[PDB]
Amino acid sequence: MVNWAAVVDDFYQELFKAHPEYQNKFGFKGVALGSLKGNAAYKTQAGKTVDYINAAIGGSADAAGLASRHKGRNVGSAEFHNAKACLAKACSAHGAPDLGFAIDDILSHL
Ligand code: HEM
Repeated sequence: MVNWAAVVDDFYQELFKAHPEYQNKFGFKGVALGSLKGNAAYKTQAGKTVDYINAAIGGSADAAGLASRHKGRNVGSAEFHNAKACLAKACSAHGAPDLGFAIDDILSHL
């Protein structure tokens, strides 16, 4: 199966490399990027992001709900447009399908 866990790991590396300040909103704030896999808060978050991708692909994803929850953290359209770029890089690096369509679904509610 597509190794979405590996894609998500690469996604967060790209996201926080380009926008380190985004990391301050998570429970793993301040942790060196190269050590995230050893951080408990990160393990949980990465698992949820993987779950969301599989839900988007599987058809059960609540894009409206995820958008609203991100708005609830002052994360909106600009951040998700930036995320689209990082996730595209991460997917391509693993020979996985691009997930732009899934991000666009979220963006449609932002
Ligand atoms: C591909 C883009 C993204 C996906 C698929 C995604 C997915 C998710 C998911 C599934 C959750 C858990 C929601 C829940 O528990 O109900 C979450 C939480 C969160 N997301 Fe994202 N996200 C994305 C982009 C971003 C970006 C760019 C930021 C920038 C700050 C961000 C900030 C957060 C924060 C702060 C939380 C809450 C974490 C916590 O509870 O400690 N997300 N995201």
